[PDB]
Amino acid sequence: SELLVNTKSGKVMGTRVPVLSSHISAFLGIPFAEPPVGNMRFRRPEPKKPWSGVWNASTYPNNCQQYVDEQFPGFSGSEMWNPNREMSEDCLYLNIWVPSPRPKSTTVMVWIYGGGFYSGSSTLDVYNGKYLAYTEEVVLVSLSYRVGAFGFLALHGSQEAPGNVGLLDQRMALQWVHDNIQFFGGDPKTVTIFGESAGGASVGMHILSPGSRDLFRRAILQSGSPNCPWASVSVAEGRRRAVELGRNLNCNLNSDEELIHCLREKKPQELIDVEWNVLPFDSIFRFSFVPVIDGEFFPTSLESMLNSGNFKKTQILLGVNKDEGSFFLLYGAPGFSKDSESKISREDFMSGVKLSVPHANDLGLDAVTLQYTDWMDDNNGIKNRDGLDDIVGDHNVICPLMHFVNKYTKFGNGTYLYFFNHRASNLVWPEWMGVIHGYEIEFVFGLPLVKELNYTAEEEALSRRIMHYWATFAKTGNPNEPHSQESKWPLFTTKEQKFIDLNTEPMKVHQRLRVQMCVFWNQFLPKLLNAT
Amino acid sequence: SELLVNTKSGKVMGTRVPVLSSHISAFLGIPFAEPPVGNMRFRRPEPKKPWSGVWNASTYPNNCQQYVDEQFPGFSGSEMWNPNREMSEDCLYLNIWVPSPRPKSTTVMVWIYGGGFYSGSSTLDVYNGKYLAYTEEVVLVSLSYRVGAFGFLALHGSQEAPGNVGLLDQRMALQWVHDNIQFFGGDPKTVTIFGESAGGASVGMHILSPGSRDLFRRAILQSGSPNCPWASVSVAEGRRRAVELGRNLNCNLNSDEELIHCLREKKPQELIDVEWNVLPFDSIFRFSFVPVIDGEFFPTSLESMLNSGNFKKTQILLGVNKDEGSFFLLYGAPGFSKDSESKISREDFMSGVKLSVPHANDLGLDAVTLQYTDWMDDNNGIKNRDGLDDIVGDHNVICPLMHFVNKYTKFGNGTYLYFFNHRASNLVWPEWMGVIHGYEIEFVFGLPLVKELNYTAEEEALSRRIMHYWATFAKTGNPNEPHSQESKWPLFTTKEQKFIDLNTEPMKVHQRLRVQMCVFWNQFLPKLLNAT
Ligand SMILES: ONCc1nc(CCCCNc2c3c(nc4ccc(Cl)cc24)CCCC3)ccc1O
Ligand SMILES: ONCc1nc(CCCCNc2c3c(nc4ccc(Cl)cc24)CCCC3)ccc1O
Ligand SMILES: *[C@@H]1O[C@H](CO)[C@@H](O)[C@H](O)[C@H]1NC(C)=O
Ligand SMILES: *[C@@H]1O[C@H](CO)[C@@H](O)[C@H](O)[C@H]1NC(C)=O
Ligand SMILES: *[C@@H]1O[C@H](CO)[C@@H](O)[C@H](O)[C@H]1NC(C)=O
Ligand SMILES: *[C@@H]1O[C@H](CO)[C@@H](O)[C@H](O)[C@H]1NC(C)=O
Ligand SMILES: [Cl-]
Repeated sequence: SELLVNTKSGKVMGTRVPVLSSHISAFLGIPFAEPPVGNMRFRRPEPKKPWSGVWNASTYPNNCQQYVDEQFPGFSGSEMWNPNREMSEDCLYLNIWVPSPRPKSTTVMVWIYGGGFYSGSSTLDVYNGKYLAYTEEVVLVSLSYRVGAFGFLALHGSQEAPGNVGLLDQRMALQWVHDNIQFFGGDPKTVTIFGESAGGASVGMHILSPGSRDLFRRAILQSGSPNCPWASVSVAEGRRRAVELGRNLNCNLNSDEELIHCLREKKPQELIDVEWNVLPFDSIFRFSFVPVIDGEFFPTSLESMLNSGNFKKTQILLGVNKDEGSFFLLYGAPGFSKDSESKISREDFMSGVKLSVPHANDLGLDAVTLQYTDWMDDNNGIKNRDGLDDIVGDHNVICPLMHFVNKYTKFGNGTYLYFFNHRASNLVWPEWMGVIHGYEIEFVFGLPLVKELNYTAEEEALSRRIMHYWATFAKTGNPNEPHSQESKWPLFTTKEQKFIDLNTEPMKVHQRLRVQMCVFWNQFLPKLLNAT
Repeated sequence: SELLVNTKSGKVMGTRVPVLSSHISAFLGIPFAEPPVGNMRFRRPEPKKPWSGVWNASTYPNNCQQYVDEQFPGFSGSEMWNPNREMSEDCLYLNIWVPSPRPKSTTVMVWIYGGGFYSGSSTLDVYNGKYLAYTEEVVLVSLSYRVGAFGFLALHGSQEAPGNVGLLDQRMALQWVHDNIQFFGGDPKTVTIFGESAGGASVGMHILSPGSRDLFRRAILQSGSPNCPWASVSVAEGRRRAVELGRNLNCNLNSDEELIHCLREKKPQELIDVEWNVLPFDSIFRFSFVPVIDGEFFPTSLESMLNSGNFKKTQILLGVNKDEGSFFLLYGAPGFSKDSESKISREDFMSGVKLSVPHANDLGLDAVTLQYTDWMDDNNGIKNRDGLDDIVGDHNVICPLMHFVNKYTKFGNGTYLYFFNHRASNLVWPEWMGVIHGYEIEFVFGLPLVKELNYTAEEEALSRRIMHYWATFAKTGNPNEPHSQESKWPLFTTKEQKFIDLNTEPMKVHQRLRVQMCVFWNQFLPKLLNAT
């Protein structure tokens, strides 16, 4: 049949889901690794052993064990990113949408969720892939990987807890796509991985990792990049939090073997319930267990691999939102509220600044501070709040990404930069928060295109042509069509550094995104902190 | 007789000079100290021994031995600043302009010329006092003092050459006014010292120095401050420069007594011809022999005195011109030409900042560089040259002065702060230089009132109300005439820190003069340089 597909590990039976006026096929909850439980917690995935009979793949799988944001109970804006199914350690499954009728050898887009490496689900309504697969005639996969200590606890040296097993999870799913997408009419040669935030850092790290480079063709990165300050740790600091996690749970601490055996007997939510107590600073936009630079998944430092060009050469498409930081100030920084305008007394501004650059010394704090205040109007509660919003956005996403897009372009074969800044009309958060981190994703996944979600006609259009940009990029490596009258989105080149606005107005090209603050962030303050 | 006056040191006979279709009496080249010649070179002045007979005081006196600028031979724009009389170590003479008829007891303003403490004459055309004494009915005095090595060679411990003796020439002239001004109808209880650049710095340092506090009433400072980075040095630097001068002339360098011996046998121009070989770095806006923070004239460091309030509490009148640095880049930094727009390429721009901040470590260099660079336009010749202008303007005048005006206002009895930014219509220099360092002086001294000098009628008005500001402040301690119709120059207060624009247009009030750059130059960069 059409809804029956026979992979190299077993048969699976999908379901005919409707999407706008029509229907397509979906195969949800497909196993791709052996469940990682018991003795297998903190270890590299093992490929799912083959099954007999037909795997019922008609409902979403479980979500992985993860922290559950309860700051705003009932609030859709925060609830929409929480797990929506049961949470098991048995969670390494993927989902495929196939256009109906099944095409032969078509482009494949693998989605990779983010969530700071501490949270995120393959099964959220925002990652519902039926719209984009259908409208742009692509095969859409969305994978899953372990998060928090489950995915990234790291005792380098031990093979029982090496670290980066979450990235190894998503490489196994990619290797599953490589061997089975052809049985869904996916072309294993036209595979595009794409991810947001942690998921975008992840995309970046596969571009860098020699063990992952052959499992895909191209890459999209949204508001995330492999070199972000929150996105990695040294083995030493990785070890330290691993060890202190043992200390919170009154574990034996002499050797990794004893430590891990102690940590493997704890119920999963005992781990989640102390996961934040291992961070070295009072901070915003930092997460406890993240990828390690161990030397195996990452040959050397990310900077050196960028400099030597020791990475995958292909075309990348990538960009950032306008207000990356507003979400993280609302959760961790004083003076900000969901229900107020959040003007910020200057005293809170300093508290906010020291939170945003936890690692800086005093002199660097002053540099960050002088760099972002209007000294004709320092007690202006708005300019301070926008002040902080730009600090955490520029520090944690934008300037890290731009450093990556300049480094990569010296060696890549194509680069398209975007700047998404569309305040949705139906959005739930207050206006001060602007274009929220993560809220480009609705347009990528075509959610403006169903009329029951009450979007304006414009955001629909903008969603349809972002999907086309993404899809066309995934097919041809160029988001523009060759006929297509208007309006070509220019290559990003080392000398001219062009990019485009994603929003409801006619597209405009710009040069040097945030060059001024990014010189501060990528060259100067690094220099200040090294020498002081 | 009106032109014959009996002072405490002897009888003086003056001259009846015409002025603007009237006349007044001037007393020129009046001695106030013993000539500091032979064994008196480098030593503290001694009060002029009383003479017999009548001193023919109708001609200007000699100028001090000083460097002479030959960069543009014949060009009035620079020869305006060079000595216009013969030069001699016998140069310590003041000049008096008395209204006619003689006042009974009227205000006295004492001009203190600048010239980087290396140059300057009381007898320049632009310091002709007849116009302002005539127009605002004040007793105008114009003093002199040794400059460069003659005025500030500094070997602490040695009382044959202590340092600061150029400033002591000033104070001896100041006490001469104290004791004798009453005989010209001046009031020693209403004396206003005022000077420009090196002069303004000096005016500044008499309000610090205890031996000076009681020799005047008020203080006007123009484009100069005691705390200027070029305005002083330590004993250690002052001695090493004294010693390096001896090295440049084959002097005996074992003791000071032999050192100073050797130096007083050298002919004055032999000191001038090597003067500059002694600076520590290839720089701009720095000068060889300047005041020393010795512990006698200056009891402690300038900052401690500013913080502790250890200075004289009075009313000050001070301010700056719009483009203090343009003159100094024309003479010292690559790519500036007098006959060009001096569009600055970027490689010359950073030669510029290095020359501009000679004491900066490299980390300080990038700090300065990124704060004056439009990184969407780094090869914009204009903005680079405009940029470099601001750097040396802000670093050497603007921001030091604002530091002083805020430090002082915490303790004085009235601050009035100005921003001169009128480009004189008949200016000989090219327009890229703007409101050049030193060219408010023509308006202070009323030259636009001379018709043959071809100033615009609007320039005449600005000169007239500038001298009134100056003169009205010199008597009342306040620029304005109370309960009069003209718009009113507001006090500078610690909280609102207001100031006004001097120019042909109706008066504007502004707030915080160049705070953002000044926060950099006054709080952050100094902090950056302490650390390693
Ligand atoms: O901001 N400080 C705290 C803070 N408490 C809460 C309260 C609810 C769960 C607490 N869980 C967390 C803890 C800490 N940091 C966290 C950062 C982001 C997030 Cl979502 C949870 C964190 C550091 C160590 C203590 C726990 C919510 C947000 C929040 O930020
Ligand atoms: O920077 N302007 C002018 C400038 N002229 C020259 C030569 C022309 C006049 C000589 N006298 C000078 C010397 C030195 N530095 C000076 C700085 C400012 C002034 Cl006025 C005169 C200076 C450095 C050591 C050598 C002599 C050389 C370098 C230079 O920079
Ligand atoms: C597949 O699983 C769904 C989920 O409960 C169930 O409703 C459906 O009947 C199952 N189909 C078969 C053929 O087992
Ligand atoms: C990509 O590579 C091909 C062949 O290696 C080359 O001709 C083309 O110019 C490259 N394009 C870019 C944008 O790097
Ligand atoms: C003073 O000097 C001037 C300048 O030469 C001269 O004209 C005048 O007659 C002199 N007066 C006396 C009394 O010597
Ligand atoms: C100056 O001092 C007097 C008393 O000494 C005081 O009444 C007055 O307010 C002060 N003026 C200023 C401008 O500080
Ligand atoms: Cl200009």
